[PDB]
Amino acid sequence: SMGLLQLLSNGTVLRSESIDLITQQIPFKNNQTVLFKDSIYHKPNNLHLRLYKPISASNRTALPVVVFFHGGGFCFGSRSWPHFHNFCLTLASSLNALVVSPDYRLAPEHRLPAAFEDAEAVLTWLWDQAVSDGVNHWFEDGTDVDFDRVFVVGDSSGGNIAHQLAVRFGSGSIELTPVRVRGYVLMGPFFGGEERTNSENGPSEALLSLDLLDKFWRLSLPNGATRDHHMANPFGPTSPTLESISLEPMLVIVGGSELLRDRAKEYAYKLKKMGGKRVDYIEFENKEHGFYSNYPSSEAAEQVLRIIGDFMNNLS
Amino acid sequence: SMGLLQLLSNGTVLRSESIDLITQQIPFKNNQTVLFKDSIYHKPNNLHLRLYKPISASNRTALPVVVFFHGGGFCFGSRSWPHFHNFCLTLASSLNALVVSPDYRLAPEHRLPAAFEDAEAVLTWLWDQAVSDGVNHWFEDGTDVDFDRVFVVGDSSGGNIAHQLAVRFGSGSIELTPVRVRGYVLMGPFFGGEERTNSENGPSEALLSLDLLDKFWRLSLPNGATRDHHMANPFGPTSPTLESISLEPMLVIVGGSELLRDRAKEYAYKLKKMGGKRVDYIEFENKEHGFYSNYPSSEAAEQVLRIIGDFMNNLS
Repeated sequence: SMGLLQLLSNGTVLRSESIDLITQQIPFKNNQTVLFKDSIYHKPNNLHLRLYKPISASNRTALPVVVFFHGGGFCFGSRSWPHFHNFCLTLASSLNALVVSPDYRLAPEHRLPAAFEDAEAVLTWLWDQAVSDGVNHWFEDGTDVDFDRVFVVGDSSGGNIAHQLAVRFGSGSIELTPVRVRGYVLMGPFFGGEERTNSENGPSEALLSLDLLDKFWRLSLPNGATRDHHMANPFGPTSPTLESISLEPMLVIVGGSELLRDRAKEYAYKLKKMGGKRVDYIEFENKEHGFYSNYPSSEAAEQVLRIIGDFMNNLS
Repeated sequence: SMGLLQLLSNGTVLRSESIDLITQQIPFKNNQTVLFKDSIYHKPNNLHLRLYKPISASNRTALPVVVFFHGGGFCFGSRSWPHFHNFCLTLASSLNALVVSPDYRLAPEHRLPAAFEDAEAVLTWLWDQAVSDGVNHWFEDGTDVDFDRVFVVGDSSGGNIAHQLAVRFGSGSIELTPVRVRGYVLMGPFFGGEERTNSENGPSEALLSLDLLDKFWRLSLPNGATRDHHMANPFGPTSPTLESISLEPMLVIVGGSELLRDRAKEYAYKLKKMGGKRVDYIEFENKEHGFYSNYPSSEAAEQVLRIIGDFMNNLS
């Protein structure tokens, strides 16, 4: 267990007998179809995104936009992975949204801030599309999109990416009218720090360990950097004062039993005291990293979707 | 994309707009609990397995045994991964079975036949347990297991492992009374060959590609070997004649659109003509590798479980 995949495949050992609640087969389940297609958003780096459209409400009303940024540790993952693809299927139909699911450059080959610059390129791409009526060539038929209703949803690495975007808009550095991101949703945000928090020193999860988190950062931050680099720690000797930045509504969703929990709560509560910041913090108890997407059938996964939808509906 | 994880994270590009059917939230879903624990089965190699027990029918009747061998390419994966853990949750409750979910040594560090020898060690472990009443210390409470009703379910690599076991029992080389494996279920069996089949030369899947399959074999077979090594190809210049081996009932389940489909059908139909071999072949159309576990909510996943249960019920 020295390489990432090896360490990931090393495995965790339950110290104790454990119980889980499983959902059984329902005979008359309900169906939606969802249309999906891939398009290159950044030709020099040959980066693709996938676009999703619920067929059902594409005839009903204009679709809000959810830019989903996948997880990993800035080191693995793809939109085309069934794990993430399936999550986006669920986002599209559950939220009734056009979903944008970009790939971004991964480390240790393309280290930070590649992902951050790629995430911007996605938004710029969206801007080009908005001001050129390219949504008609998005699919064989015609998509109606509300570019004034864009939301960024990030998992692990994507939650950091989301925060990176939230700062860049709030600082007034980037502006992409007619595109307006009305809200951010950081799910298990991948922040770091030289200092451990308590949760980080607490029990490993099924899959995430403190070793694995440090390995991600070692592979991802630029050479020489520490886990207090602003790109990892949003609040250390890090330039972002953020007390001046006007951030948009934000939702921090984390698992109760997860290593990142504490740093993600600190993040949330610091932003809440910086004022002018609608920042909710939601902790799902007994849940570890990725619960919403690892266990798509569970009460928690279903609840996460409803909360994000309510967050989005409140910003119209 | 030269390393495995990199190539896996490289991604696939839909050549075309595509549609998928998604299942929505049901408000009054049904629940089972399932108890699970980890135990080392092989101390020198510090290999763990996880044991699962549906709490519901542990008071009802003796539980059959399903040994689940996970996928990967003999190169990654763990029982503790939510992907596989969740599948086993589903196996346990859906089949009403004690499930045994072993880790095995992975390549390129421990190359074949490590997995095969580890799989045997799991069975031997089971034998020790059966003849020593260790099932009482399996969990805090008491488990009742039918060791005369053992079944081997393999995914990708585990399907090869399963076939490797099926030969070793059928050849009379290994015998573990009171344990009797009454059936094998190879799901997307990971066989290979220097020659491509048509499906192998056909379109990449979401995740599996022909490059990725060759990479698995390169990392997994012993140094110098070709994809026609018996450990990969069950029918080439490979010693197993198998026309003499008495194999037990077998079920080959594969996806219609998957690269391995053709080699897995050839396997099935060859065994059917070798006589004295109850070998069913089930192809799920429009489905790719791992459909049963990647898309746990789908009509196909649900159907796969029912077929395996019916196969198991027919051998009592």
